[PDB]
Amino acid sequence: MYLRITNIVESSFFTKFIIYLIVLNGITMGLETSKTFMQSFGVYTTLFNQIVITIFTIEIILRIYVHRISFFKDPWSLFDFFVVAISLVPTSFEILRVLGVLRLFRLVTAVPQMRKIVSALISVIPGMLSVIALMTLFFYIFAIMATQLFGERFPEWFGTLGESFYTLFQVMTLESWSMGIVRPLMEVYPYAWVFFIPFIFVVTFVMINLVVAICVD
Amino acid sequence: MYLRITNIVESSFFTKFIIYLIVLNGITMGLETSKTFMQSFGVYTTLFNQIVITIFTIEIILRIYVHRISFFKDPWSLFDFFVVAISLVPTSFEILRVLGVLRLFRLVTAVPQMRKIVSALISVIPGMLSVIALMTLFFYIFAIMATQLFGERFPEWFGTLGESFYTLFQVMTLESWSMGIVRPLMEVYPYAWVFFIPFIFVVTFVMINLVVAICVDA
Amino acid sequence: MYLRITNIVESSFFTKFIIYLIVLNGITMGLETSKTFMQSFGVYTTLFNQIVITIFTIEIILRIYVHRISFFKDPWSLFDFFVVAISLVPTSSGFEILRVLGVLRLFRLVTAVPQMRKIVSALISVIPGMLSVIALMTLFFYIFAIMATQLFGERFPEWFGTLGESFYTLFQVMTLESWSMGIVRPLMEVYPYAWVFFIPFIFVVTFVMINLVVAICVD
Amino acid sequence: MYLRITNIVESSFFTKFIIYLIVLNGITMGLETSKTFMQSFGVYTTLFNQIVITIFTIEIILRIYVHRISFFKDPWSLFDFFVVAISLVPTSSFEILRVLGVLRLFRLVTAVPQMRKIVSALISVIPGMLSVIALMTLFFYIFAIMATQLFGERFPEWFGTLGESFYTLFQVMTLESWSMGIVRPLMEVYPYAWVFFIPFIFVVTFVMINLVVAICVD
Repeated sequence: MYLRITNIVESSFFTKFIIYLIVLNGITMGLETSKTFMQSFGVYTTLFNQIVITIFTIEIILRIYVHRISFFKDPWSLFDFFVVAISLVPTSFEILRVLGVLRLFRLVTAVPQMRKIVSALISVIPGMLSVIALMTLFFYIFAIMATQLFGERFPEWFGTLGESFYTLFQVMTLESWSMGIVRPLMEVYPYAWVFFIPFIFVVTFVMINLVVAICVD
Repeated sequence: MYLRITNIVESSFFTKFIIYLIVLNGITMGLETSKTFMQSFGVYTTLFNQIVITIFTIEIILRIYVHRISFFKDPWSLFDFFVVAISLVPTSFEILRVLGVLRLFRLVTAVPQMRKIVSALISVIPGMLSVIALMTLFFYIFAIMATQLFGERFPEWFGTLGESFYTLFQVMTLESWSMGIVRPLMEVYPYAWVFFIPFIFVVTFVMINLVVAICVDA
Repeated sequence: MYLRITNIVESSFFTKFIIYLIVLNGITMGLETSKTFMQSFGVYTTLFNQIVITIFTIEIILRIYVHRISFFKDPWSLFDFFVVAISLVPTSSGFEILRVLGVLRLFRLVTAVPQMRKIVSALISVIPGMLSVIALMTLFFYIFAIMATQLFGERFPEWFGTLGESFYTLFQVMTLESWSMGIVRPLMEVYPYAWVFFIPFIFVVTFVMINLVVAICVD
Repeated sequence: MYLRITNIVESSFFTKFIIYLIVLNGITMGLETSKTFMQSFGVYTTLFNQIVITIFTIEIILRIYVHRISFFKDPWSLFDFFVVAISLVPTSSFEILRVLGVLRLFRLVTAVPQMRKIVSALISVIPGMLSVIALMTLFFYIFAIMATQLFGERFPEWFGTLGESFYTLFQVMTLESWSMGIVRPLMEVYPYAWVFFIPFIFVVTFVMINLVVAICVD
């Protein structure tokens, strides 16, 4: 019976079908948003999710036996598997349902062309780790400082290695960094800009290089 | 009578005179802006609009007879047709009068060099369709996620897949995303930062490669 | 006697000396910022300023005769010339902003200096390959600045009361600065579909902005 | 004794050990961030800091005698030297050195190699920019000067001093709340103020671009 089921999972019919449910549950998950709607046909819908999830589980279960050890070294179906397993994680923390919406990323898994444009991006990740690790330590060394400078008067923003990491990141984005965060800060600590215009130059400079680093390909 | 209009239509003056009329009315419509202007000379103007509106029909009719099928596979001319039809609709939704202003774009269509710099731009879109579509899926899988997260206390921003799409887009543009959206939210949802800091990395990450792609895809 | 003064103007030191005065006027203009400075040394200071402008007119005049028809074919010296002439114009006859643009003669630093003359000149050469684009933008702006004004100028005169205000506001949206909270979401209170206007504009104007650089790393 | 400390300094483990200890106090200082932590094992900590502060003194003294002048031509070792002396300077009587004590966590880049590199790569890009930077600085200067004696009158918070102007300009340069926050206000009082800031913005933005392509060209 082994060679029987082998024909099912990868038929032209199957993949398009899994894809189909994906776009469907994709849609279906997009409708499960409307409140007007659910009072009319809400039940009609909710079933289909488990359906897709079960099929996607069947798909995910089938995809398992035929490949055996082969299924468990691929990002995509494991993705789907999580995406399915997440989506399989029973209907009641509640985000699995939500990450169940990632099962609409199974669209990325079940559909070609998507798989490619995705993998093309990642190939760039390796050349940046040198830079990223720098950033995280860089942010961290600063997450330590901001906290023990500005946590005095500004506990919302720099009270915590957490909040300082947050607020710093926001300044990195240059979002309300001045009017929203620094000009306030400078009211209490007249010399704060010596921390931030540099933080801004530095992190501004670095981020750029990472890109030139990218345009190495 | 066939071969008559073809030399007119394909004449240097034709190209140059159509272009002439455009620049005329482009000015004219920047004038239809002043209220100061219209209660005095509204008459003189509105007419010239119906005037220009008419000639360009001839041109399009002439260019139609002259190219026949050659015209309606011409983006530049196809555009022309549409951007013409809009302005002809009678004088009273009132937005059409306004869309009547789009007619200043045939200036891109009718003038050489313009057809070209634009075509250069559009031609890049094919290398992007893959990404946009991913984004759109990404945004959607996420506007879905955000909406089935934040619409209770924050119906203004995330009440609808729409405002979520919008807000996400707004967050995407990075305009007031933290002080304005994440920090309020965090007044109520302390770990909201785990949703938006990643969406921000990803939606940003993706946008990046896309540009080196352009500079690299050449 | 012509070649006498001619050899002088083009001396290594002359070049070295004009460059010098620029930096002087550069600084002296920088201390007239402090009221402390002036209430002590308003006398001491203001006097020193007429000195340089005349000299810079002199250089400009010398550079004129020594070069004749050639001087007013020199941007830098013309710059200088105006920058000097700008800097030359009297202290009260009209509007009072002229005293200041003399500070552009501190751009004469860019004019008198060789390595600076260059880096500045390096930037400019990029322009020929882009003119194609800016003009499209400029047009693009015009076509949109027009629409917004006769759309949102009824209710939003601060931002869109005038084709001017619209250009401004459109420009602001372009930078994505407070574009949503500050402008689009407001608009949307009265005109609910405005996002259909701006998301594309934001889509398009941003797009155009991108291609223009690849063109640069192409030139 | 000359040769005794030499194998230690350039040994794999010493390198790994200093490197190791770095990760320790780094964690330790990251815990010196938590107010929570300091009252239980702060002793364990504040002490361990002198522990770390003392051990690391050995290393630099070792590396110095071992390298003598070879030490003070190593940017990387010089930093090591500089960033240590700071951590040694006492607890009283402006209090920020204590805070600067946290910079000794950058030695993780120095003692470790591929970090020494990524740093040098970024730095290497900088020289092709001095021509630019200097212009900026001059440009800013010619412009920061102009602004202060204009708007320090009605808007002294932003432009009362050549300094606040520099700050505000860089803020305008970074484009944060530059419009709603600064120019539109200015225009309520100085109707034509808008003529100054769009140019600084084009230019200073312009300059910044070349600097990238200048970089992406280098």
